[PDB]
Amino acid sequence: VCSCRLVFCRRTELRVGNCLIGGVSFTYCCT
Repeated sequence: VCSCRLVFCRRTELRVGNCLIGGVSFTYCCT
């Protein structure tokens, strides 16, 4: 399960990529 996060991935997640939403960049984090 994955989410776009504004700063860091949660401890239980790994960084899989990035998101771009409304001009703002996110880290894409998956459990």
